[PDB]
Amino acid sequence: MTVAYIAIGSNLASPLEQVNAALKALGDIPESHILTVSSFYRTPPLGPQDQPDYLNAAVALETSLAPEELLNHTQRIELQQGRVRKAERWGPRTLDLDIMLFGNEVINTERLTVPHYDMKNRGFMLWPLFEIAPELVFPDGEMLRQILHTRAFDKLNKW
Ligand SMILES: Nc1ncnc2c1ncn2[C@@H]1O[C@H](COP(=O)(O)CP(=O)(O)OP(=O)(O)O)[C@@H](O)[C@H]1O
Ligand SMILES: N#Cc1ccc(CSc2nc3c(=O)[nH]c(N)nc3[nH]2)c(F)c1
Ligand SMILES: [Ca+2]
Ligand SMILES: [Ca+2]
Ligand SMILES: [Ca+2]
Ligand SMILES: [Ca+2]
Ligand SMILES: [Cl-]
Ligand SMILES: [Cl-]
Repeated sequence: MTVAYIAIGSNLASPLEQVNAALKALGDIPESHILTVSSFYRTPPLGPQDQPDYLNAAVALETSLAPEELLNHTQRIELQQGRVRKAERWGPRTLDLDIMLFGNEVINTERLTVPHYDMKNRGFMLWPLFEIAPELVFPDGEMLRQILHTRAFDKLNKW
């Protein structure tokens, strides 16, 4: 088994409902168990700002799936919760499940890049992660606590 850390976002179609439904679906992933769920945070949108605020959260998922098999399931869950691809870059969505980390693994396949390429720059990923995994060390040895101590991130508010 490995512990994967999954970021959750939603800003459409009742985010609290979407995220609660997603937690139920994440539990139903085979070869996998949720270990820890963060608080839910209400975050202003980064990138395009002409969209509703996000509900962001993080989950620790123990799994024996292959990394791309986990991606298969997270993509399925997003699609089954009505995620629709629009042309605009970084538009709003009913559900977004980003695989932040997959153990200590560095993965670079056609479909999957882990660690998530920008997570170390995103408070809405790092703060819920720290809530559930304060002792976390990245594959490159960087400590989560040190990033959050040293770098300026805006304070997050709970949902
Ligand atoms: N760590 C990861 N977690 C989830 N999907 C990933 C991934 N690494 C690569 N992908 C790929 O990312 C593709 C595009 O996903 P999108 O959800 O449209 C990007 P986004 O989440 O809106 O932006 P972001 O990656 O800047 O957070 C997926 O189809 C998937 O194949
Ligand atoms: N500068 C910036 C910047 C640009 C694009 C993205 C990726 S699109 C996106 N996803 C979320 C989310 O989950 N939460 C919140 N708050 N804002 C979001 N924006 C980004 F993150 C930051
Ligand atoms: Ca827009
Ligand atoms: Ca994302
Ligand atoms: Ca995504
Ligand atoms: Ca190739
Ligand atoms: Cl959507
Ligand atoms: Cl890393």
